[PDB]
Amino acid sequence: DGLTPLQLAAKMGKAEILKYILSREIKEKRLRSLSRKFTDWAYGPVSSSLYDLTNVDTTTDNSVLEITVYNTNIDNRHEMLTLEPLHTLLHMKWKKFAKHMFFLSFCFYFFYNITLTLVSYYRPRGWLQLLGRMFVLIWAMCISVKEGIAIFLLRPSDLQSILSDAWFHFVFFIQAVLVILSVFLYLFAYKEYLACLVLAMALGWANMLYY
Amino acid sequence: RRLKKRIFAAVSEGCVEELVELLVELQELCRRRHDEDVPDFLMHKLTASDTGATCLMKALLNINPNTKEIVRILLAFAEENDILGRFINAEYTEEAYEGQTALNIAIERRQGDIAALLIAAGADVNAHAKGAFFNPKYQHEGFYFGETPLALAACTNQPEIVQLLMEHEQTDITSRDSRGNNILHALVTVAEDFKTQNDFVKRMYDMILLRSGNWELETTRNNDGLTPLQLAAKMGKAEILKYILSREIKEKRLRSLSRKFTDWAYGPVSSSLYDLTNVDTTTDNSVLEITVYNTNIDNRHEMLTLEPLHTLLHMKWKKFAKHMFFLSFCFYFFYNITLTLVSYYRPRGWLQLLGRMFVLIWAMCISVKEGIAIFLLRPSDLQSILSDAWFHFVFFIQAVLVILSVFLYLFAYKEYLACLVLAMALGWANMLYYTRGFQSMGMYSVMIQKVILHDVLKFLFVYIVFLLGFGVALASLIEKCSSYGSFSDAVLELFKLTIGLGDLNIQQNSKYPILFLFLLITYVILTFVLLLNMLIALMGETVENVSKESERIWRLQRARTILEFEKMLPEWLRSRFRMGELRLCLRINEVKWTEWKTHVSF
Amino acid sequence: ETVENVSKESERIWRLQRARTILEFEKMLPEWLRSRFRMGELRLCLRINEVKWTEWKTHVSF
Repeated sequence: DGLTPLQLAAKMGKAEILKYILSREIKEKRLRSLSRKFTDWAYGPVSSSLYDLTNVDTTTDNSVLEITVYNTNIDNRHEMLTLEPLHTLLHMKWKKFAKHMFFLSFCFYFFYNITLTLVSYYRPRGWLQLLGRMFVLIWAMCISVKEGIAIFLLRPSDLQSILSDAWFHFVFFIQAVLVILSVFLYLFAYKEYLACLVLAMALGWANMLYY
Repeated sequence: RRLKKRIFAAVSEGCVEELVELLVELQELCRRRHDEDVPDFLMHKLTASDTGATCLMKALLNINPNTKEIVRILLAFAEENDILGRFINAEYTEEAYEGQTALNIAIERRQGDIAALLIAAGADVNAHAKGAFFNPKYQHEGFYFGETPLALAACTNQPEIVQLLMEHEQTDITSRDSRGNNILHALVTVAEDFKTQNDFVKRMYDMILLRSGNWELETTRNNDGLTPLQLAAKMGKAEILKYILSREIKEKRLRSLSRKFTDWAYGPVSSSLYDLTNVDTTTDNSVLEITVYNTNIDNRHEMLTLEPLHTLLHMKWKKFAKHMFFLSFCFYFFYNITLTLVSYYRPRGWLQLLGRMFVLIWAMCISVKEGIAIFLLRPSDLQSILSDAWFHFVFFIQAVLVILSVFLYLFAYKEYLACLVLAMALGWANMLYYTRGFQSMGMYSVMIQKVILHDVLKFLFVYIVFLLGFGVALASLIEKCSSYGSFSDAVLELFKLTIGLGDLNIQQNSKYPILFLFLLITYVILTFVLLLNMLIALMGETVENVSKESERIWRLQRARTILEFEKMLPEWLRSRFRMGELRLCLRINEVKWTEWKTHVSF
Repeated sequence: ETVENVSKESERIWRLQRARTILEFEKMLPEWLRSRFRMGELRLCLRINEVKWTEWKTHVSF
């Protein structure tokens, strides 16, 4: 299956073996390349070290951090993530860019829901609702194609039965296809568009709790 | 360029033949001189240029089990070139590790006999490792020990090296660092507030004070002006505070250092005299004031439950503070009663002025008192913690409300009734603060604060999203002419439906009544069954966490009331100190039955 | 009973949800402007530093 023993312990969830392998420190010479934790200096309680990242980073295709985060059939994932050099890697990758990207996506979804509510409320039962209706249309198209790719990538259909993050992709895709179907029914002659618009508007605020 | 790397690898390897052959090579290099200078060029070739580390320091960072001959012949090589006097006190030059000598690393690397050889060869003990690493901004950014070799040997649990240092003549014990802290402050900052199986720092502080045998170590204020007792009170160190506040030593010539003179004992009944040089509000800054107004600790009740703080708070309570608290409660009760009578029995005169003047003057007094108490609160960080930051705000808001309403009554505007009735509605919710006096009521008045700040605000921050979403989703599809008129009415109907009033009639003026009924049923299932009962379960968890514990917070609220009323008393008629001198020497007596039972039981 | 079983534990699940958010946004970043690797070679050799006060307390306490 193309797995390093480190990756196999990460797949099957073996905390003590992973702790030993991720911090392997041997002092005597001619056994130095086997070690992975070169300690630089120490002064009482403050110490500083160099860890190896041959597998424990997302630079490769399959990797230890990716396996131990996307793994679902174990129950000691926090006990495996709370140890170096996975924890500070997640922390540095958070405070480098991911906080800014999360806040950006949150502001875009907030503006999308605000314009959807204003369009679906201040309706004459034009000249300004197109300015904003195009934005709702293009961000609905973006969200549905993103959720469609993320669902079609979910091939084996077994990870849905576990709680972790299998629901919000479905609800985002359902809201996007609802607002797309409602603007199509508005462009056609049928006046049953109000139900499929108001269901999208009611779901668009229950989407926000994910943020 | 070649030799420096060779001997720096040789001192890390430990091969002594390489050491002596580069020794005689450098000796030939420094007997045939290029006529620049011998000693500083010897130091330049021996030491690194970027960091300042010596071969001695590089040997000491890389301690091998055969380093004794290495350091012996290295100091011998420094002796033959008579460079040892300005060599053994070498130090780093970078700004992070500035001034760190080889003696510090000899002490830190647990090498007692090597450190004894280092101090025997004439090292410097008055060093100050004043780098930015040694005193960082916070705790988890470095290692603080007082940048003194004696203090480092103290905090790193090396009592024989402490004994070797305090017997030496040049080691000035009370020398303060860049922070202004001596060895006792260093031990307090190192000390741990959890009673483990062993605490070396208390025995270290004990033996250091017993070896010094005089009061100048205890009395030296730091740069922030703190006794070590006050520093332990500031940082919250319970065992160190317990040892210092009851220090009892029996043998003579160590008697002035003690603070607990026991008078007599008879079985379990004992009687003692404690000292009150710092543990009283007579000074400006003080231990009791610090350990009560301290906010960033969580063992304040464990620090207050020990003598002579507890009986001092008890005596200061039952002397005057109960009477002053009851007096303030009666005045606030009369103020609220007259405010309610004035704001109720209104003709929409001849008697409401008699009482309206009293409301006006007590409103002025309360607002200027709360304004002084808020303007004294300068740094604006203590508000984020629960303790007593709210009631000053609510008292000031009620006072400015009743003042603004009587001003609007004296003017021509008739919008005064809202700003009067808000003051009247707030004046009774103010009264629950006066339920901190009893025991079975303060634990009911702090639970409102805990539940409001933890659960109800979070639940409303979630629930407002559902309310807005379903309010727009129901007010959108109502065909215009009914009941679900606009957004400012559908949310009223949904709040009535959430609290259990109103109606759920299907016959509405909509285009899709099945969809309208489905949205209403989804809202009732989402909030009436799921969310509100989940809030009830979380509030049950909060009440279970609080009611086992909050006697501590009631005692703390009462102690803050003690110190605030004592500050409110003036210096005139403060004839309520404790005891004449023997140093005020407060007298207590007590019963210790269980320790007496276990001691007589053997 | 369910809320009592969850609220003592679910900090783990919040940390796990945040870590899944990290890796999903890192997958959403393209290879272009992925100049955010860790450290030059010495094998990438990531450098950390830390404070271990309690094990230091128990070790210096003997």
